[PDB]
Amino acid sequence: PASKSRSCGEVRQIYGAKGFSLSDVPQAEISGEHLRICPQGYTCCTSEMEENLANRSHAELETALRDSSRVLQAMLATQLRSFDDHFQHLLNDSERTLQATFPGAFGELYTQNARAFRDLYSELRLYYRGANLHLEETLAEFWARLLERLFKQLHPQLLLPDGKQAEALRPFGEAPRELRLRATRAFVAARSFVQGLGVASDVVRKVAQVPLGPECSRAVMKLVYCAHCLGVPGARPCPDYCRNVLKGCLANQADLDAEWRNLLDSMVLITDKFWGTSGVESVIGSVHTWLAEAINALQDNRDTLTAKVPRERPPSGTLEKLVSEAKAQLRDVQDFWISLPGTLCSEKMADRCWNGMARGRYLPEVMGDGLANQINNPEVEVDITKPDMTIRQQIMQLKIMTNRLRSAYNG
Ligand SMILES: *[C@@H]1O[C@H](CO)[C@@H](O)[C@H](O)[C@H]1NC(C)=O
Ligand SMILES: [Ca+2]
Ligand SMILES: [Ca+2]
Repeated sequence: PASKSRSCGEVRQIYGAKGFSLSDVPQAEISGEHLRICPQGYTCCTSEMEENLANRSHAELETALRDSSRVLQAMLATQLRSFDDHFQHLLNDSERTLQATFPGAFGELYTQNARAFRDLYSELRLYYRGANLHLEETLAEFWARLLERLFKQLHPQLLLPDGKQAEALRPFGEAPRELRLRATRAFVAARSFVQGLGVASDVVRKVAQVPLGPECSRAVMKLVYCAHCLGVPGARPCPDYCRNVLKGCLANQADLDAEWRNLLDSMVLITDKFWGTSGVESVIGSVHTWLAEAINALQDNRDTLTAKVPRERPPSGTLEKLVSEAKAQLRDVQDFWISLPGTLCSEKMADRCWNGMARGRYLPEVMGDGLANQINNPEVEVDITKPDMTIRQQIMQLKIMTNRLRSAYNG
């Protein structure tokens, strides 16, 4: 009802098509005494209308927010499933390849020590799943016992009761060391990465449940439907206006920025540790190759030991493609918590525009990101001394996981 008409027709139709009584709409433009939210002036909105539209806009913002969150959560979840499943498959496939090829290559050497290898793979598996062990001692034990058994089997003629320190003549060659280093780096790398994906996923899932405040509700009502109430339903909110409003509403969520970026940075970094620097494939799916090399070494050092007294890394593999895609997706969503207002405004709510008093230009500067930066926010009045607890706990989770990944990166 501008341009020389006070008829509330369009406000009536819009308010009605939104599932509210058409009877509640005043026939013509009335006095605005009653308005709790919209600036007091001549309006087509009654109390019931204002409240209803407030509820509507609030619910709409909620829907948008949880939709975006749902997208992000879906992405992280699919990433998690993909990487976990692929690491497990690499290990399992290594084991199957060993079981299938070793009897031909080594015969009784392998077949009478199969449980040793199976046990080693089970230990590696437990180690990946997070059970608290480490490979140095486990592999050391493995190689000790394996050397014992293999030496016994090589020499049925001599009965050998017990303490063979002839080792570190390196009967198995360099393979035990290579396996030690590579497995130590790669498996904790993989585990920490997967753990990081899990943590990010849980953080998003939990943050999504943080409710919008009353201040935010009123500011959003003012942002969206106060244009309708003040006689300009065709008017749409100014981008910077919308952005200040949402920055006011989503300050707590925006406080996750620093630690989210830290976590995602360390997660991008840790993927490098999946491989070595020598142009060799990942040990996570090629343990059997090093085992086989160790056994070959032992065989061709059988005489010498007796003393009584790794295929090149493919240009592209599954893991590498997965890592590229993952790094793309993670670099893409590192800005999430502060990009929320911009994207939510750009997509849905937001060239002469509604500044919240009237149609026109919106002067005020866009606020910075984060709770503290909203102390002066003109559109939303936010108390900065009252942070949300859920957000804080999630930030702690991000801190912890990040530390885990930095340590994992170092070792
Ligand atoms: C790897 O093998 C274990 C042991 O049977 C199994 O539980 C797990 O589902 C397998 N993972 C795969 C096939 O991705
Ligand atoms: Ca982005
Ligand atoms: Ca203030």
